[PDB]
Amino acid sequence: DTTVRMMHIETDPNVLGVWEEIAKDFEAKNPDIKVNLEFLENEAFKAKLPTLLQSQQKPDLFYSWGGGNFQVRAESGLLEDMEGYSATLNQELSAAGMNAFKIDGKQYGAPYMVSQVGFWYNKKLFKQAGIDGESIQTWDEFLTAIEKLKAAGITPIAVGGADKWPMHFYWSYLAMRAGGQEAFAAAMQDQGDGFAGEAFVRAGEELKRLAALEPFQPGFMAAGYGESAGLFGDYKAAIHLMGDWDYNFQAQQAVDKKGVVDSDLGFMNFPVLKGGAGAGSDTLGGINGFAFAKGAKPEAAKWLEFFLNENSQTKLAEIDQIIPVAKGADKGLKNPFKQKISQTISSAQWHQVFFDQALGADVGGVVNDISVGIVNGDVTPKEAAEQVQEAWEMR
Ligand SMILES: O[C@@H]1[C@@H](O)[C@H](O[C@@H]2[C@@H](O)[C@H](O[C@@H]3[C@@H](O)[C@H](O)OC[C@H]3O)OC[C@H]2O)OC[C@H]1O
Repeated sequence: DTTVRMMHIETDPNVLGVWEEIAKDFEAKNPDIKVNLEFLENEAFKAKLPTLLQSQQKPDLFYSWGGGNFQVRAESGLLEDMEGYSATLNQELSAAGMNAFKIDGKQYGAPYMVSQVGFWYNKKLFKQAGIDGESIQTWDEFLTAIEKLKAAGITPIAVGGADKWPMHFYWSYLAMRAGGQEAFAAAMQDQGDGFAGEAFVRAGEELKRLAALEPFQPGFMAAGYGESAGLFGDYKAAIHLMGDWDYNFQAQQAVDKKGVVDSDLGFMNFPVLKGGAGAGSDTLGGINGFAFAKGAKPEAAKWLEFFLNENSQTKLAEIDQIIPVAKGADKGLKNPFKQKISQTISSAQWHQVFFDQALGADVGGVVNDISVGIVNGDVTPKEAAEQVQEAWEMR
């Protein structure tokens, strides 16, 4: 007998019940392979992973956003090439998802889900304030909605400021809308002014403009994602900029365990910006998966083949958690919120990975720091953009 160890960040009880049913089924079909799921909370996982990967405590598999840390971990010899065990994975999963985890002919991981960040909103609170959420197409319209919400005495936005990344979604999206894919491409290459360019300065300027409306909950800087999601679920804030995993999370974090119910819930894409080079269809999100740590056993790929299979992924789409990567599992996307989000992801010409993840722990950490820093007045838009660029050039 051998044990496959998979480290993950999932907290949802319905997701874990599905994962455990899949593991139980796999263990019956593979009597010599056991599966151990190892939970570590998102923030703790990101901070502790570097130590874990250099140690004897490392698992076979661990959750991954791809992006910058994945590239450096692969180059540093911290991952295991499973190309010789990837045939079924390649047959059952999206080609793009598989390619996100492949480098230099080496398959270092496999995809689990794709996601979109957008504005979840409360239709009940919007109606109270006089706002038609389906009519918010522009950033100026969004800001007008913020003012209306404030006028009605409703906290406009819930944000998990303590964790930083929930605020970075604003800076990132504004940069995307101002500059388009081309400004971002130049910035990654450090061409011209790079990340210190006009679109990134504009992003901070517009973030500062939002912040000046005081749209967040009191104490937002001490709030993590869980608190922010709870506030939205408890009808105490009208808007939550977040990935699509929030649907189930806001319900779990609500005191009533239901949150904003479907009749009261809306979702909108990030709006467009006047004079911007970006399109409203461009999406921020990503392709998340599981990476193989150096030393991973072949049985880990056998587990992954089954865990990421069509039937498995169909269940996870049916419980409204993920937009799947397994071929055919999109049949599980019956919920209209998730069905629409899946079409946006598919139609997106630019599908950008979360900036913090695209840039790696250091430079992404700077983006996270400057997002809350702009809001708090620590740095100006210009200083913020310059910091990102300088850290990126050194990387
Ligand atoms: O760097 C962030 C990255 O941390 C973020 O990761 C999300 C993750 O938050 C989400 O998990 C939720 C848990 O945090 C929570 O404790 O329980 C509910 C979970 O849904 O899973 C999706 C990941 O992508 O993504 C955005 C990056 O900028």
